[PDB]
Amino acid sequence: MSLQPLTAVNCGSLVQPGFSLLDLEGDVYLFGQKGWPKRSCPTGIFGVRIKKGELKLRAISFSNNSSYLPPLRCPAIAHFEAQDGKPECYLIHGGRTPNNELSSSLYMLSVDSRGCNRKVTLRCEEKELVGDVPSARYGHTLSVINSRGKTACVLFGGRSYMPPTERTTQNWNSVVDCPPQVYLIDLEFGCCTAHTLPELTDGQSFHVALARQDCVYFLGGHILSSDCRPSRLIRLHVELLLGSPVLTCTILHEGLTITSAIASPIGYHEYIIFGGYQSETQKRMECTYVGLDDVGVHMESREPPQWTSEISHSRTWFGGSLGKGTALVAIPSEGNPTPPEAYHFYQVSFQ
DNA sequence: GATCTGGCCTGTCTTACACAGTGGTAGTACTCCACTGTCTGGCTGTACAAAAACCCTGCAG
Ligand SMILES: [Ca+2]
Repeated sequence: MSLQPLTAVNCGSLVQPGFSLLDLEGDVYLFGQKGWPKRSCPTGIFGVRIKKGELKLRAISFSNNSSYLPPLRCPAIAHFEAQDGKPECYLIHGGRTPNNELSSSLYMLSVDSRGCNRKVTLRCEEKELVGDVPSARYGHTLSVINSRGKTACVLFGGRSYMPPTERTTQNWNSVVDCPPQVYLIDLEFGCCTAHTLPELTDGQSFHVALARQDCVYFLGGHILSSDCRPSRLIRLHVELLLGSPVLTCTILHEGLTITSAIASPIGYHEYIIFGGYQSETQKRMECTYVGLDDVGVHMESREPPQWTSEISHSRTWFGGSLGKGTALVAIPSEGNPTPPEAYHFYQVSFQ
């Protein structure tokens, strides 16, 4: 629980406030970049390295038989555990296009090989969605669950632009909470199913969810319709029966008022929720620790690593999970004139 | 310790971005001075005729 100011040696204008961090098979891969893929790296995905505070960003590449992806803005992420038939998978859907727009498409990502010089080759595959597909949305959450004993995907949350009939020029950029009906997805086949929940009467965004032993727990839960940040955690439990995937839900009395959190898994289930915003302008300073058992969530705090007055006074911030007690956060920087490297970086560590 | 190779640096070539706006100066194409004498067409006192659109009336249905 201590921070360290970094400096990106170069390439300090390709990161945008919304983006994703995926640690898979060693190195960390950043997804989502300001502007369309520059011809430096038509991949649109960067390898990251942290050497003596220096932030180094390398170019990556996919296969020939791989699909090429638009750099989604703030998609949903799922770390599908390494198993048959294809270990290990990263399921993404569906973010916002840098050409400002949504894609209800769903991508599956894996690693291919190495090096031959420690270089990393990747592979992307779209999936047609037999559904009952959820329309395009963003800020939602996708998760993986393993129920008796097969693997399925749970999709819930997020908002979207106006319904297409109500798409109004002067209400175009506005966005309303997508209706609260969860979606169950088999990775194969891409048969998507919709399901209703009589207790989840409202959509929500940016609520970091967690999955464990085919049981899902939603923390956070900021909502537009009521301007509320209901701390109350939401648990649900699914049993994958053929062909009725039975589903149940339940309210928890207490969770936490977190919005767009950064989740670092340190142990197999020792998680720390790092930061976000506790109120509409009041960012969350403190850290929080959650132990995740079949008993459930178990809550505690840690010491908040002292934020230098720069970040502690900065209006907004964000970051991602470098993983394993380590995470990255960024600060919108000022200047006269702008450097224009307007983002400082704090590498934060647990223990 | 020899070898190799992706990734990085230098140098390269290409597409953008401020330079308007303000005053003094000059050539130059377009317009009233005075002097003129003349003509048309509005003005004016009533009386005379000609159109116009209705309102009554009368015959007709
Ligand atoms: Ca210009």
